[PDB]
Amino acid sequence: HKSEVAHRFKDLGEENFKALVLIAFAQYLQQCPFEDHVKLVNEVTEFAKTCVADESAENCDKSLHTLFGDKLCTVATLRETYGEMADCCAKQEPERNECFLQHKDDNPNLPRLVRPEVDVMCTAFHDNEETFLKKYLYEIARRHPYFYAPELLFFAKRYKAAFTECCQAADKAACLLPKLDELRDEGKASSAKQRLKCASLQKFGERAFKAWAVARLSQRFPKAEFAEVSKLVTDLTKVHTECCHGDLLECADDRADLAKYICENQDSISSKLKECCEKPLLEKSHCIAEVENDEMPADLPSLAADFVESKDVCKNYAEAKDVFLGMFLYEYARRHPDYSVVLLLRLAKTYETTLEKCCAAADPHECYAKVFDEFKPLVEEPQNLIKQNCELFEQLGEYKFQNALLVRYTKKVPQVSTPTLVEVSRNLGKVGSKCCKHPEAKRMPCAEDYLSVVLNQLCVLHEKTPVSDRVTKCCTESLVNRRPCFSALEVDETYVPKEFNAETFTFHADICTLSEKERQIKKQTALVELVKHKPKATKEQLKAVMDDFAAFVEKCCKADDKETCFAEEGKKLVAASQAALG
Ligand SMILES: CCCCCCCCCCCCCC(=O)OC[C@@H](O)COP(=O)(O)OCC[N+](C)(C)C
Ligand SMILES: CCCCCCCCCCCCCC(=O)OC[C@@H](O)COP(=O)(O)OCC[N+](C)(C)C
Ligand SMILES: CCCCCCCCCCCCCC(=O)OC[C@@H](O)COP(=O)(O)OCC[N+](C)(C)C
Ligand SMILES: CCCCCCCCCCCCCC(=O)OC[C@@H](O)COP(=O)(O)OCC[N+](C)(C)C
Ligand SMILES: CCCCCCCCCCCCCC(=O)OC[C@@H](O)COP(=O)(O)OCC[N+](C)(C)C
Ligand SMILES: CCCCCCCCCCCCCC(=O)OC[C@@H](O)COP(=O)(O)OCC[N+](C)(C)C
Repeated sequence: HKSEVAHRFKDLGEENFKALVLIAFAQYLQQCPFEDHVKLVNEVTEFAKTCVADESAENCDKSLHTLFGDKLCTVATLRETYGEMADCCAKQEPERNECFLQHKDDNPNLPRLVRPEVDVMCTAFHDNEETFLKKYLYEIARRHPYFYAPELLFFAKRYKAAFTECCQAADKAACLLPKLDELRDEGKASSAKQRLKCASLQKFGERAFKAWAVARLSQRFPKAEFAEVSKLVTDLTKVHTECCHGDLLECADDRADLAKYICENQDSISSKLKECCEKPLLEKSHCIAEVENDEMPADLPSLAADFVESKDVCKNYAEAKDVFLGMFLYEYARRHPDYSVVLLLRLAKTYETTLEKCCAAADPHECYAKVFDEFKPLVEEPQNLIKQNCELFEQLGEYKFQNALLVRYTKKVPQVSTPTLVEVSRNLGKVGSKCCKHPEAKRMPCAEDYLSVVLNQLCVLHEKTPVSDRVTKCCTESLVNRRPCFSALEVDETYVPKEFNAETFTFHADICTLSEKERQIKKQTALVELVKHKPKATKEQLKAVMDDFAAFVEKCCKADDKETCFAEEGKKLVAASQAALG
């Protein structure tokens, strides 16, 4: 109201306010050191309490943008370090923040963050909790200027629980390390989803995003009326449009408004919200975004009575094409939360193609009469892929399932770099382990979720250093045909086997003494290289070599004087294997 800075402080609480201010600043002045930022926070934090005490103290009435920009233009070395960015300081408000927004750098040349020894962390944690966690909150925000501030903070608090528990378990690493790895993965999937959404929204336009939302909102709020889902689609689209654009405050107000609109109408939306709706403003929309689907209305009819039988199908359709198609997505989606969102859209695109071609022909009813039959194939291709992958995944276990994917893809696209094949087969291996333990009912949404980030990462890496037109064809295809396209890739027939190279297949004892999450990578690395050198090798001829290599690794690691065995026995594979596939 009179003072936006005080209202934020009374609303957030000192701790949250302090952490969000650090992130906000870390995201713009990425080259300042941690101690400069702790300095700002405290100055901004003391200034805010001035305002909390009396909303009429000087400057307390300025807008957050104006205050944030002024502080920003205060940094003495702004020009020295940021060049162009400092010229933003010569502008008037609306333009000035827009100017700062553009000079934000997604790829700063900062050194990767090296996870210290569990022991050094716990000790740092115990001796200086605040600085330990704040320093790392800073290191993460400066490296991710677009990661939405409050979610970044929701991750920070989970890193805090992780340390507070594990750092007294005596067998610390067993506790902490798995928790940290589970966190990095989420952190990465969340970040990659955000970019995915923003890039899709511009690569494919507002309509395709609204169709995606209708589907998603309907599985999620199946008892809501189509008019309520549409109102929520409209708002969800401004939110994402404004959050993609990047301005943290406008993005935060849009999300809060939506959340408060959702909580003021729970009855009209979902019976699952009462818990998310009583939480602090800071956590509200995030919680809602995470909510479990509401139980569907039990007895619901076939969509047949409104989309194929009833006269006026072409009439209600012509009248407002998208609204009608939206209703069909709504009715279909809400009946199927077992479906992935993109499947739902495959069906919508199918019905749309069919009403078009048909409504403008002899007998509408007798052209489009057989539309629901076209859904069946579409609905099982992914269903089957899940029955087979989760079953293959139970015979072999995680790591061998990863290896089976490794051989599959390498053959489909041998041109891809080994590090990319290895990291992709590994992550796709992790998606099976996750999603597969799930019941048939929640499996497809699970894999869609994860596959799209994996596939976009693979595409990005590929975009820079393009190496296969086919990957490229699948990568610049409709967001809906992406996975079907990759699943369509067949063994590459034109590929000429790679020139053999001994170095690549030579091993040493270091690997008897290397860690699991590191031994596997070299094994997986050589496996790929193996396939690339003898693509025609068969399931049996490969297993024979893989079994030899495992008896070759064991002999030179077990009951032996080691080292010399590896070059001796080693050359007795590179040539024995080389002829059992020659
Ligand atoms: C995210 C907020 C944490 C506060 C910063 C200090 C405490 C956090 C604990 C640090 C984790 C130590 C292990 C480690 O550093 O691994 C990952 C590093 O490569 C940095 O990346 P992550 O922090 O895993 O990912 C950033 C979190 N994201 C993905 C949500 C941005
Ligand atoms: C006011 C709010 C109301 C919401 C109603 C909007 C819903 C209408 C949806 C029509 C949906 C038909 C299904 C479908 O067409 O989805 C297509 C998208 O997934 C598009 O992916 P892209 O290749 O980027 O889009 C360009 C090509 N499309 C959009 C024509 C398929
Ligand atoms: C010495 C004078 C210095 C003046 C500096 C003070 C003004 C600068 C203020 C910068 C604004 C960034 C920090 C802040 O005040 O809050 C911004 C974020 O916390 C907004 O997030 P919230 O509104 O908590 O949204 C979280 C809930 N949502 C996401 C569902 C909306
Ligand atoms: C997890 C990301 C995709 C899931 C689909 C988003 C549909 C979720 C619907 C929540 C319905 C109410 C939305 C809400 O009230 O939140 C406003 C939002 O911005 C919530 O964000 P979402 O689009 O759910 O995604 C969270 C942000 N991410 C996903 C881009 C990281
Ligand atoms: C470089 C390597 C090449 C890449 C190969 C991509 C192939 C991955 C196919 C993965 C199969 C194992 C995962 C699984 O459990 O499958 C689930 C799917 O088959 C079903 O997902 P869908 O509903 O089709 O998800 C939508 C597909 N989109 C969103 C990616 C277009
Ligand atoms: C053309 C020239 C041929 C040269 C021969 C090199 C071929 C080797 C390349 C890949 C090797 C096979 C990769 C693989 O499948 O990993 C083997 C693992 O499944 C098991 O191997 P080991 O570590 O010996 O067994 C222990 C299993 N662990 C992991 C539980 C310890």
